[PDB]
Amino acid sequence: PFPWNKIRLPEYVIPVHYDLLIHANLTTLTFWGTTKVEITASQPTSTIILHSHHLQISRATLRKGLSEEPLQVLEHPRQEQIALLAPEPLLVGLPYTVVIHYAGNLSETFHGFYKSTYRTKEGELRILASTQFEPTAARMAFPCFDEPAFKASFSIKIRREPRHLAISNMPLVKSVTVAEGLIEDHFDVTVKMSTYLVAFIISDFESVSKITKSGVKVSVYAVPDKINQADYALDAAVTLLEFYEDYFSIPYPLPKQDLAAIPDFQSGAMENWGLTTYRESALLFDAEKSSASSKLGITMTVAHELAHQWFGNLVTMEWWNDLWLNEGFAKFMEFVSVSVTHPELKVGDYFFGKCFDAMEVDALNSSHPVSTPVENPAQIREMFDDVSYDKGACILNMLREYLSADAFKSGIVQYLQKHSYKNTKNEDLWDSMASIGVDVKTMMNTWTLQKGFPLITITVRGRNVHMKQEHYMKGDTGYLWHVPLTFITSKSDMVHRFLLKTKTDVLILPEEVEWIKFNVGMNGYYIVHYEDDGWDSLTGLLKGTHTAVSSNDRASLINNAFQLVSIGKLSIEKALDLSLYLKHETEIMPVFQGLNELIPMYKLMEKRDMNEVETQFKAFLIRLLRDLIDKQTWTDEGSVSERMLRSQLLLLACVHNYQPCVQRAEGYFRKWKESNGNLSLPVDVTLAVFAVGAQSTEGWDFLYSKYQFSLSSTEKSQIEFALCRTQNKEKLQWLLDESFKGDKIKTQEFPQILTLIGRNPVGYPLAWQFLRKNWNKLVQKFELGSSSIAHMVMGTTNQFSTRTRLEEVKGFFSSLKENGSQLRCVQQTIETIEENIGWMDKNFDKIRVWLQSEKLER
Ligand SMILES: *[C@@H]1O[C@H](CO)[C@@H](O[C@@H]2O[C@H](CO)[C@@H](O)[C@H](O)[C@H]2NC(C)=O)[C@H](O)[C@H]1NC(C)=O
Ligand SMILES: *[C@@H]1O[C@H](CO)[C@@H](O[C@@H]2O[C@H](CO)[C@@H](O)[C@H](O)[C@H]2NC(C)=O)[C@H](O)[C@H]1NC(C)=O
Ligand SMILES: CC(C)C[C@H](NC(=O)[C@@H](O)[C@H](N)Cc1ccccc1)C(=O)O
Ligand SMILES: *[C@@H]1O[C@H](CO)[C@@H](O)[C@H](O)[C@H]1NC(C)=O
Ligand SMILES: [K+]
Ligand SMILES: [K+]
Ligand SMILES: [Zn+2]
Repeated sequence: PFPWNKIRLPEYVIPVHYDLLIHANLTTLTFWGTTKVEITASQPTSTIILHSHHLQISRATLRKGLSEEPLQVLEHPRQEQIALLAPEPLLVGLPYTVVIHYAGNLSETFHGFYKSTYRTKEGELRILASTQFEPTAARMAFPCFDEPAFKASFSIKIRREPRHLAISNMPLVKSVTVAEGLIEDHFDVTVKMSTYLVAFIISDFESVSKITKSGVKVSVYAVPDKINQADYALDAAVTLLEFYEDYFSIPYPLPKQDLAAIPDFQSGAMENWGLTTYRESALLFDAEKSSASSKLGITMTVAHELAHQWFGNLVTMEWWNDLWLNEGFAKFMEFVSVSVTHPELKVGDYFFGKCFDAMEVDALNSSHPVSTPVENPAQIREMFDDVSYDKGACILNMLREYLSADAFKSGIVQYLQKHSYKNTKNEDLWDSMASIGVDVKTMMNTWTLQKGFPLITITVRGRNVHMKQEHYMKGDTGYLWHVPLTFITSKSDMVHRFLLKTKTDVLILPEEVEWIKFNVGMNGYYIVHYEDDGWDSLTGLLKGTHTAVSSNDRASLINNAFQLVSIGKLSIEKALDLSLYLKHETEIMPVFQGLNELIPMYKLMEKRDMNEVETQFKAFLIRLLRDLIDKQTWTDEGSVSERMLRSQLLLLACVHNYQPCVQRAEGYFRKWKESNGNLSLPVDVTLAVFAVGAQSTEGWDFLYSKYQFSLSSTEKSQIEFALCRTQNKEKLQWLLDESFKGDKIKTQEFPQILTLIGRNPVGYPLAWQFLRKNWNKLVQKFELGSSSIAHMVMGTTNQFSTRTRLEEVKGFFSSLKENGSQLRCVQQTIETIEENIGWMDKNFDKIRVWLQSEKLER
C-alpha cells in the first residue's frame, strides 16, 4: 500500500538545495540524471514523498550530513509521487541528502524535457532539447518537491557533445571534458526559486547580445538561419529590463538574461529565471516581411516575461489558487512598461479590449473567482486562463486609478521588498496595499473572491444621479462589489469619482446636464445601463458629435449596449440603432469593438439554414464601414494603429466579396505569383491578397509551395490563414491531417488551424469531427485542460445554436469520463451554446425585420 494518500506533498520535509546532473542523448532521444537534494525534517518520519512522473528510478540513497543507506522506492503514478523508505527514521533538524539516479525518454509533447526540430535552409533536419515545466512538469525531468512554495537553490550540470551548446538559468562557470566526446557544463548556483522555473536547452543555437546600463548581459538565441531576426527583441529586452529595475526599485539579481526562440513551443512564452523562452513568432522580427501586429506582439510578450522576473520569480504565489498574483500582474505591467518604453505603439488604447474578453467568459455561471481552489494538474493548468490574466490585469488597473499611480507604485514596491525570495497569498498583497475612509482589502476581496462583475444602473432625475448595482449574469446571487465609479458630463471635461460600496446610492450634481457617461476611458471592470431616455440620449450624442467622448468611451458604449441585449435590459433593435453611428467612426478601438459585437451574429447564422438573413447582415456590415474601407491605401504607411485597422478592413471587405477590394486583390496576387513570389507586397494587404488567391487551386497550391521555404513567422501565419479559407473539403482535411502529423506544418499550429477551419462556413463539420475522432492523441499531446485543448473545444463548438447540436456536444464530452468530461471549457461551451440557442430564438426574427427597416434610408 502506498503510504501517502494526498495530492499535496507533506509539509514537514523541506528541501534547501538541489544538485542536478542531466545527460541527454539527442540521437537516441534518451536521458540520464542524478538528482541530489539536501533536505531537513520538521516532524519525525522514515518515509519521504516527492514527485516523479515517467522517470525510471534505478537507485535512491540517503546521506547523513559520511554514512550512506539505500532507500526502498515505491511508486504512485496517479498522484505522480514516489515514496522513498528509510531503514531508520530521519532525526528532526539534522541535514540529509537524498540521491536519486534515474533515466527517461525525451518527451514528444511540448512539456517536460522535450524534443524540438527544425530544418536547415539546405533541407537538413536538426534536433534540439528544451524544457517547459510550469506548472507541474519539472517532475518529468528530475524528481523533486514539485510545488512552488518549496523554494530552493539549484546547481545544474549538463553533459553534452562538443557540437552542441548548453544553456540554463545562470551563466556557465566552466566546461569539463569527462570523456572522449563528452563535455560537462557547470552552471552557477541559482538564487532561491521554485522548481517550475528551472530551465535548460541543448541546441546549436547562435546568439546576439547587449549589456544593460546596470551590467546585465542580455542575449537572444535562435537557430542559425533566423538569428538575423533577433535585433528588435534584443533592443526591447534591454530597454524593458532597465525600465523595471527603475520602476520596482529592485535590480535584476542575475548576471545575465537570455531570451531563446524555440522552434516547437505550446504557449507563447515562459518566464524561466535568466532563460526566458518564446515561440519564434513571439520573438523574431523581419524588417521586410513582418507585420505591425507581430511587432506589437513581440514587445508585449518580452514586456510580460521580463515583468515575471519580479512578479513570479522573485515573489511567487504560495499555491496555484493564487496564480493571478503572477499572471495578472505580468499582464498588467506589459501596459505599464511598454507605454513608457515604446510610446509609438500607443498600447494604452488597447487595454480595454482585454477587459471585454474576460467579460465574455466571466458573465457565465461556469466562470470562477480570480482566486479559487485547485488541486490536480489539469485543474492547475486551467488557472492559466482569461480570468487569471485579463481580469487580473483589469482589476489592478482599477485599483491603480483609485489610489494615485504613485501610491500604487509604492504598495507594489513594499510588497516586492517584503516578500523577496518568498511566497505570497492574496491577502499579503492587500496588506501591502492597505499600508501605503479607505479600505483596500475589503474592496479587493470583492474583486478577487467572488466571480463575475456588476451591472451599474444609472437613473437621472434632475440633479440627483441614482446609481445601483447588481450581479451581471447570463442564464439570485446577492453579490456586492466596492466599485470605483467614474463619470463625465456635458458641462465639464473634468472626471468625477464615486466609490459605490452598497446596493444603491445617490450623488447630487451642481447643475442639470444634457448627458452623463459612466466608466470613463473604460478603466472599470463593470458595465453600465441607463434608465429612461438614457440610451436615446447617448445614441443621439454618437450620431451628432461622437467626439464629445473619447474613442475608448465610444467602444464601451457599443459593448455594453450588446451585453445588455443578452439579459433583456435593452432591445436588439436599440443596440443596432446605436451601431449605425459607426458610418462616421475612424478609430481602431470602436471600429474593432463594433466588429467584435457584430461578426459573431453572422457566425451563428453561418452554421444554420439562414442564407437570406446572413447575406443581408453581411451586406449591412460592409455598408456600415464602406467609407472607412474605401479610404484605405494599399500600403504599409502610418502608425501601428493605422496599419492594423488597414489590414483588418481589407481582409474583411475581401472575405465578404466587396467587389472593388477583391479585384484589386486578384491583381496583386497575379503579379505576385507571376514573379514566382519575387515582387514585394505591402505587408498590410497580404492577408487580403493571400485569402483571395487561395480560392483557386492554382493559388492555394502556389501559396502552399512557399510555406515550405519561408523563414518569416508572419508570412507563415498569413499563408496558414489563407489556406484555411478554402471551400474545398479535401484541402481542409489535408491541412488538419498534416498539422496533426506535424511534419509539413508544425503541430504547434494545429490548435489555431483547427479553430480557423471550425470558423470556415463549410469547414466547421470537419473540424468538430476531427476533434472527436482524434481526442485521445490530442489530449496526450496538449494535456487536459491546457489553453490549447480549451481553444480547441470552444473553437469547434461555441458557434452552435441548436438543441440537436447541444446534445451532440454534451454526449461526446460525457462519454470521455475521467479523460475530459470535467473540463471547465466543456462547461463553458455548453453554457455558451445554451445562451446562443435563446439569443437566436429571441433575436433572429427581430434582426431580419430590423435589417429591412434600416433600408427606409434609401
Ligand atoms: C522509453 O521508451 C521505450 C520504447 O518506446 C520504453 O521501453 C518499452 O517499454 C514498453 C512498455 O512497458 C515495453 O513493452 C517495451 O518492450 C519497451 N521497449 C524497449 C526497447 O525497452 C521505455 O519504458 C521508455 N522509458 C520510460 C521511463 O518510460
Ligand atoms: C548518444 O548516443 C550515440 C550513439 O551511440 C553516441 O554515439 C557516438 O556517436 C556515433 C554515432 O553512433 C558513434 O560512431 C560514436 O563512436 C559514439 N561515441 C563516440 C565517443 O565515438 C553519442 O556520443 C551519444 N551522445 C551523448 C551526448 O551521450
Ligand atoms: C500572456 C502572453 C503575453 C504570454 C504567456 N506566457 C505567460 O504567461 C508566462 O508568463 C507563463 N508563466 C507561461 C505558461 C503558459 C501556459 C502554461 C504554462 C506556463 C503565454 O500565453 O504563454
Ligand atoms: C451555477 O453553478 C453551480 C455549480 O456548478 C450549480 O450548482 C448551479 O446549478 C448553477 N446555476 C445554474 C442556473 O445552472
Ligand atoms: K527607482
Ligand atoms: K478551475
Ligand atoms: Zn505570464
